Amino acid sequence: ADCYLTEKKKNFIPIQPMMPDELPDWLDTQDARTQQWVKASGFVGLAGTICSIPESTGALQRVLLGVSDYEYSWDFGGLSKVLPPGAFQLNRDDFEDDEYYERALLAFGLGSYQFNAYRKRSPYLAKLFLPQAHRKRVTDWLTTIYLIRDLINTPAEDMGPSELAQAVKHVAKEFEAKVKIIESKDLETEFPAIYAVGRAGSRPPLLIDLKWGDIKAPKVTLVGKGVCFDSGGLDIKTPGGMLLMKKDMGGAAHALGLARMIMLQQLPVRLRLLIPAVENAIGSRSYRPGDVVQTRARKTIEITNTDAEGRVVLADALAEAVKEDPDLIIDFSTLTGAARIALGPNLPALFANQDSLAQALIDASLKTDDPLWRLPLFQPYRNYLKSEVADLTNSSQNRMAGAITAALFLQHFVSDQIPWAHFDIFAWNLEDLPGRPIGGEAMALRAVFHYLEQQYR
Amino acid sequence: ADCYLTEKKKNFIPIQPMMPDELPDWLDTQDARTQQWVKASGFVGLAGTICSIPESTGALQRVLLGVSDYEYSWDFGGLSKVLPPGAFQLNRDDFEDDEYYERALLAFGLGSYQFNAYRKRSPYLAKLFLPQAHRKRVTDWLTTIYLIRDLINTPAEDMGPSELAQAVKHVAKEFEAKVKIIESKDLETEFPAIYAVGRAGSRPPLLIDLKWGDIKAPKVTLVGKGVCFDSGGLDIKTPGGMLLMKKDMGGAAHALGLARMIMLQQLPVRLRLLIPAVENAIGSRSYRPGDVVQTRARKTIEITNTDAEGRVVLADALAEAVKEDPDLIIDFSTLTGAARIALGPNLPALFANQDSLAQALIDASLKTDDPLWRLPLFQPYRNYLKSEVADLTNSSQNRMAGAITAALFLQHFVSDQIPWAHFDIFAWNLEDLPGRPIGGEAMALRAVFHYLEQQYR
Amino acid sequence: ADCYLTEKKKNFIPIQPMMPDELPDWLDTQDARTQQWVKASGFVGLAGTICSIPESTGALQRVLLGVSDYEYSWDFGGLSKVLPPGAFQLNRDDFEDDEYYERALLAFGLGSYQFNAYRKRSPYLAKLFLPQAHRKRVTDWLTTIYLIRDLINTPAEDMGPSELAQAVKHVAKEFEAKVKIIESKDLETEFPAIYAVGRAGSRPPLLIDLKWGDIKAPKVTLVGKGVCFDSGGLDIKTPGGMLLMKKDMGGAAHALGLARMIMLQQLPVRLRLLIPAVENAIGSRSYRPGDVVQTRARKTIEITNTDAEGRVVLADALAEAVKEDPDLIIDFSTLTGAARIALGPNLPALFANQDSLAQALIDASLKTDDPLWRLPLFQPYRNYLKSEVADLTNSSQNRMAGAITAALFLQHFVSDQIPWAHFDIFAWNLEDLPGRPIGGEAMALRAVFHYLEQQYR
Amino acid sequence: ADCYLTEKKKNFIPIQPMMPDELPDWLDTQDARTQQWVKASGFVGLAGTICSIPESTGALQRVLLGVSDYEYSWDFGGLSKVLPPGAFQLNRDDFEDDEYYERALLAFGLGSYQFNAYRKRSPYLAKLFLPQAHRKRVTDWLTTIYLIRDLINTPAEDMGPSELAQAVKHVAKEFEAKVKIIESKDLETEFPAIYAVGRAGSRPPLLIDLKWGDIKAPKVTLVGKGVCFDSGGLDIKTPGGMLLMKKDMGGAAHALGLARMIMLQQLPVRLRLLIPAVENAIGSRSYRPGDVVQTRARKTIEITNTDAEGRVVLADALAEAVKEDPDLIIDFSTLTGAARIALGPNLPALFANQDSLAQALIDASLKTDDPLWRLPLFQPYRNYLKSEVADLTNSSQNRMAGAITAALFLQHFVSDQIPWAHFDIFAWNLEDLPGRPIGGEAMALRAVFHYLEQQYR
Ligand SMILES: [Cl-]
Ligand SMILES: [Cl-]
Ligand SMILES: [Cl-]
Ligand SMILES: [Cl-]
Ligand SMILES: [Li+]
Ligand SMILES: [Li+]
Ligand SMILES: [Li+]
Ligand SMILES: [Li+]
Repeated sequence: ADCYLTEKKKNFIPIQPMMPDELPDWLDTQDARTQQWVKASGFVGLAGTICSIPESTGALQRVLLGVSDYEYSWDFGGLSKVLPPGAFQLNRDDFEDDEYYERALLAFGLGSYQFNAYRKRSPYLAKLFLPQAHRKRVTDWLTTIYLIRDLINTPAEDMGPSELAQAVKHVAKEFEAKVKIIESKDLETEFPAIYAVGRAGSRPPLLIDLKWGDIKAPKVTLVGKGVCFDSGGLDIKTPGGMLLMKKDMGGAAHALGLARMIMLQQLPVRLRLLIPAVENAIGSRSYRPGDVVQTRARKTIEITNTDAEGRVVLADALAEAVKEDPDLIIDFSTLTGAARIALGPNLPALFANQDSLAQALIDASLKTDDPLWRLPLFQPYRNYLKSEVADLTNSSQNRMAGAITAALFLQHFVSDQIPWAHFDIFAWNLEDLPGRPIGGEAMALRAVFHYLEQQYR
Repeated sequence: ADCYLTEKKKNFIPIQPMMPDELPDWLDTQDARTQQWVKASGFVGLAGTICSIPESTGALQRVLLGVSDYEYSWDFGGLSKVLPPGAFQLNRDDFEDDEYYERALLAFGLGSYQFNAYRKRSPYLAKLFLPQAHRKRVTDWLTTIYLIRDLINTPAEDMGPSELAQAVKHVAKEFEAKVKIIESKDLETEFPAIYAVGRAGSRPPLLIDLKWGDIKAPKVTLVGKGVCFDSGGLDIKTPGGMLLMKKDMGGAAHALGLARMIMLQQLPVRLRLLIPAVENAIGSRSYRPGDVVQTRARKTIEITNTDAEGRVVLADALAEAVKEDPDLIIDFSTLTGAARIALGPNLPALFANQDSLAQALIDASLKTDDPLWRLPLFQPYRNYLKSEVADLTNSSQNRMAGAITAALFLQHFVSDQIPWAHFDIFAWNLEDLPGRPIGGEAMALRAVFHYLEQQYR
Repeated sequence: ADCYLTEKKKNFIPIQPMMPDELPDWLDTQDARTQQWVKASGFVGLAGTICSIPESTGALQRVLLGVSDYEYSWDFGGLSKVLPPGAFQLNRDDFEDDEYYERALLAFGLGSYQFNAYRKRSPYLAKLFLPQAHRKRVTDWLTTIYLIRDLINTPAEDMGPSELAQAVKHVAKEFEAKVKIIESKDLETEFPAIYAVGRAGSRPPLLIDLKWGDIKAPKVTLVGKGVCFDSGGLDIKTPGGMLLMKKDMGGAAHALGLARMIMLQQLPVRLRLLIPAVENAIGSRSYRPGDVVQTRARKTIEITNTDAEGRVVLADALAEAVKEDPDLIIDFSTLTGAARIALGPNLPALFANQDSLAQALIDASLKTDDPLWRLPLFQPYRNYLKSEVADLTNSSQNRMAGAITAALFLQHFVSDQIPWAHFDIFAWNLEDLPGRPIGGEAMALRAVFHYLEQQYR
Repeated sequence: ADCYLTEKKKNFIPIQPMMPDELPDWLDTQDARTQQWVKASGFVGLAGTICSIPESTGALQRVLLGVSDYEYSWDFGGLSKVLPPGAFQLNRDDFEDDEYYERALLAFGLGSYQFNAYRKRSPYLAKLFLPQAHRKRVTDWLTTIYLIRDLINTPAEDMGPSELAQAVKHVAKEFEAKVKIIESKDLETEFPAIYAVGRAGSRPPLLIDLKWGDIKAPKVTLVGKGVCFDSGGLDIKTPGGMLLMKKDMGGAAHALGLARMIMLQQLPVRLRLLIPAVENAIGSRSYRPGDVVQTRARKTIEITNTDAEGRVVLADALAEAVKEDPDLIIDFSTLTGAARIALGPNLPALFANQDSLAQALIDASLKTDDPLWRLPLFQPYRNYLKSEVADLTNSSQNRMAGAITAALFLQHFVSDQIPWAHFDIFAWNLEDLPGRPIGGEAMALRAVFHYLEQQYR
């Protein structure tokens, strides 16, 4: 949180949003030198551009930031990369509501992110004042998003199942949450599907199970796909397909981040977090096409694609989650394969077995401007998962309906009587955009958290 | 054998074959109600269709089965899937000879097959009377074909080299045949080519060697390719190519099934069964392109395709078989690669080093309606197996003549003075056809067994 | 060296080079029978053809060899394959200079090469007299080239890191050079990049470090890529691409061969030879796309292609070489991928960080007729190696400039103040050409050695 | 040329290059306000960054431009995209020599380029003063480079053979050069290879032949590949491979641009420009693999790749050029296929049949900082062009040595006695770099022109 300043002072440099239509009238309120400079600079209010205005001394008086709209917020994410050095401040009066003011404060922080575990990088020299009224909420979100980005960005070699388990225990200690790690023989017996997928890796598979909160409160259970590296297994990926696969544990990072926000904000729920943590490797012990994998739910799965492993490990975590008849289950899973990204990289897919839940999450998406889109649990496609040998296959007969297929698979492990939402996310920025550096990224969480606050407070 | 009834009774429901041309005259011999019903039902004798005819009580009086011809037999294979519940019987008088009657009885049983090791399935409710005169032969064949289907259908995870060895020992116990298992260090020294192919798998390679019969009788030696799973090795298969690879031990299943029939029927031969049992895996210990593998025959093989492994392991089994100067050697091997299936999936390829043997097997094929087709050991193509480093390569320079190439490779290990037949089989039903459920399948065996009975009785 | 004779005699059969233009005048100097025979034979001096001329007894009098030019030399390489049996001799007077005479003597020997470790081969029956004045130089070169060919030709199974280390120790003993082998834990700590690449193989990685010569002499350090087998790693090669990969240690063979010539000829230098020896394997422990590998130079490398492993292991050897501030560093590395072979298979690429060195090597290439061609360390392409996570990536963003990219990568590990030459070589004959049998081959060494003799004597 | 100002005035805004090391001392010479502003802005001299400094009025006083070095020049190319509106000027005293001053002036203009034939674009608002002493040279180059960029950027539909011929005639009129267009039946008879390649297109093929200059002066003949669109023909390209193929006439654009500079600068030569202009299309009339194409040189070419068409059409233009025994022939051809771009996209390949010519062009490259690199006409690779049917094939047997192969093909049409240089160029900017907008680009020309001025003045 060193991109922010917390001691209030009367000498910070103001940053003011501006749109083209308001610039002429605003200039009329400024002195001669300011009017000449803004005109001489060529600044006209284009989104993402800035105009650094000098004092008569030559020091910086103010920075104008062109915005797409006064309620967009992400334009503020680009500030660290363009701002001159200094201590800056935003003005509450420049925003329609405290909510947009808080989003701008957070966007600034998100755009200041640099993953520096493997190379030295010069930190940005612009810092922003964070008012006490918004400090906890902005800090809680920034630190949680930074954690998600860090976990996804860490190379698989340094972020295997053990390291993921350690990260969960680190988060748990801050809130005295309890963590159980299911490994080796107990995993092999109790969670056979997690074991089958991860048994070929040099780093053994495990299940992370965290609990927190009042035992009398409604049970909210979060599940996240922790495939630390996905080679595809014997159905090996192409090089282009394998290049970003350190991110196939993005669902686990999201589930852990959401858990962290719930604990930071002390939501009145009984929280449980389940993360199957494995590597989908190629080697002498690899599970094979045609193999039948047993499950904790006592269903048999015929493996028709070793690279559709995420849903297989999630099936066991879900079977465990449902035993408690929780009030809500939410899972986060990363998408793999160019064709399965039906909604593109920046729009998480939502599946839900109950319409009220789906609609409430859609409403939350709009309120938070954290996009998501519902896809269907289209029942006729269950036929694509038909097996002549086992209860079902893990992948479909065709290259169509990939996303729906995975979600329908998981639905076999969750009763229609338990409210359940499944998120398919990309968890990565392919391009450098304001507030969104190339690499791991958090998505859907603000929407989900908003929903939880509305539902449980 | 629970699809059959063995206590003869006077109240079974008759099943009668019928062709369109005979239906009008047959109807003239029936009562009014029967004539009205057959006409009202729309049954006209189309192959595979049935007409269930009621008694005046509403119980079932008879079932007509449309047949392609009165000597085709496989139409009877579709009965379990369409018959109403009950105890049925065929009539010997409806067939030209006891041979067609027996084939119909067997086809019924073959179509009643359900592989249920991994899912619960409701058994068929129609059963057929099996007359005492045909009981042993039909049972012997049904149980042997079921065994072949079961072994092929079992996922590789549950059917590795050890499990295959156990299956052989189970069959051996019934006839007090002797079984030797060559493993680990002795295999590494004595059968280096079997070891090289299988050394990368987590389940180690072995050679199964079964013997039965009078030591004074003619030696018939059966050899079967037991590649429990074929990933292709470092020359990895495509996903479509690897999907059915649990079946790459189909040759071993066939050789074991043929051995079982020989023992059940007490053919007067000295039987030996040799099965190299391995997994062709990808891992740290995988044999590589360019590696030179030593053989039991003391020939060197340069590996030019790690996915042409079946012939490499068979070479050692054949080198062992020839040492005894047997009267006959027959090998069964499964085909891999869409392009190598020159005769399609339902027509086994036969290669033989002696013309009399090939012609006799062709004759047996026609007598049993168990199709096979001869392909040539075309000597000029030996040049395709030329190596600059070793005695020969294991695969050819081009993508043509795949089948011939494998057979010519094996011929280097078998003297022209020892009668030898090599069968390339697909061992799988891609589609659900009457009497032939999707999955593992037996082929060529009835023809081969007929030949053996004619030759050795 | 059994293709040569060392006891001088007056009854050897002369082999005489001939071009079409000189044949008519030469024939005029011969007897009637010789003139009739040469005309009757159809010999006209075409390059590579011969005319065996009889004595009146029917024994062989002389052999004419058609040559492309009197200074080409390689036509002599085809002699062992066409010569009748016997003891032959060349005539010094048939050559412009002793240099061409010596090249012809050597070419004869090079064309007599047969790799017979895995199959029996009949040796050639023609032998050539080697005069005492040229015996040491021709023998030194022939034995060194044979060694290079043998190491490259040996299948990877019989030429892993340990076997390569043993070969180096065998060469060292002859000259009492010292050899250190860096393995296991010390390698893991001190040469982490060599370890990361080779850790997945069943045969562990190591670094071979040989030293010889007067400690007061100029330091010449040779570095060679010893990838004993390259599967490509998780970014697995195609079968066609993996077929010749036993040759991916060709750079190590070249560096060892050059070291051997330096020691045989007692060049007044302080020689050091560094060979990273590893297998780039696929298995449970394989390094992955996205992994960040530490280096001896303390730079971080983001792995964007597991099949660009040679430069990664070389980086550690180079970082070690530079610590001594040597007078010269020369590395040899084999090319992988059809598209990276910009200069084709028979023209080694030279990169050098100092223009004088590059020009001197180019001059040496022309003097020795051992072809090489300079490619550029084009600095703007360093941008292709940009990483968002580490100091640099190991491979570029596109499929262009492959060779330049590898060389620029290595340049990050070598100061511009240390003269350094990097050779990208194919190290293999795809076709059987005179003096150049299919399989491993030595290239660039005569040019490099000539340069060293000119520079250090 | 509207990015430049030509009336000298005393009120232009100075643009001054600056490096980090000189900034502290420079600041010491400035007033208080300027020192405060430069420090407050965060400008430290990083290449490509600017610092707009205000006057006390708020108008712009000066712009500092960070440069990679004082002799690099391309940093000036980025100015139009970052400069505020205004009339600017450079200072001659800020450069080591008039040559670097002139390059900076030109780079500014090159970075102001916008291709607007198909969309409206706002022009840049910064203009630069162009001093009279450098006006002609800078204008001549800018207009010529703009022409090259425009021709390459024009979609193939609007830049077919006819449009290319029209562009040549437009350039010719300005200098009263003569132009002959060889079409239809005369082309079919006289230039059969140009006709064979282009006959399938809906826009017929032609040969453009321009002449200019004193008939007594040395003959310099320029040849350019005018493949207006390359589909690959029956050997059809992949979509990625065909996407930029409107640029396959880049060689023609280069040859025309070089011709234009020669005429603008009145070089004392007899200039001839030959451009085969065709579309390589797929349709009913497409030339085929295996077809033998006749040539103007009376050699036969067996077509082994319809997508190696550029060299086929160039062969006829070259055969025509050589008939006059010119003093020099220079051809420009665009590269096609990711693997053939051995030197990457930004480094043109030079081939030359005479060493003095190649060395002189290399020297010119260094003097002008217009990069090029020599590749070899490696004679042993002529064997790759062997045909069993015709005199030679148009493409090689392998996927290696692509560039060398094309150049060796062309060499069959040009005597070693005629000095000849062949340039393989990419002619496109894949990325937006300072002074180099995405799309068509000129390369190698400044080097070639420098050589011509040195050789012929
Ligand atoms: Cl990660
Ligand atoms: Cl099986
Ligand atoms: Cl080798
Ligand atoms: Cl164009
Ligand atoms: Li995955
Ligand atoms: Li196989
Ligand atoms: Li390699
Ligand atoms: Li082209």
